[PDB]
Amino acid sequence: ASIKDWIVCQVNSGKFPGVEWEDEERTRFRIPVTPLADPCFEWRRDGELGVVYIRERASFKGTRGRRRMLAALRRTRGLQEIGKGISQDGHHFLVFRVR
Repeated sequence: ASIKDWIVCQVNSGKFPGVEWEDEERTRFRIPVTPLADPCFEWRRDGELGVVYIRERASFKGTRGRRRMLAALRRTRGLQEIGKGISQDGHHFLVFRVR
């Protein structure tokens, strides 16, 4: 299926912390990208999604699973990287809008 439909489903499942909708109309979502060495790194948040992407679509080393997932997300026209930010807790994330 489409990678757009995939990530959207992961956001809608609510089983990945940080992988969440940002607005009430559910048109843009966040993707945790906190670096490994970052003190606030949290696997279930900044790593697990990347690995799930591999199972479904040696990628278990570091955050390579995520590194690949992002590439694919930044490639599909259905999505648009609109921004990023570090939350008050220190969690790094990206923001993608759905067209």
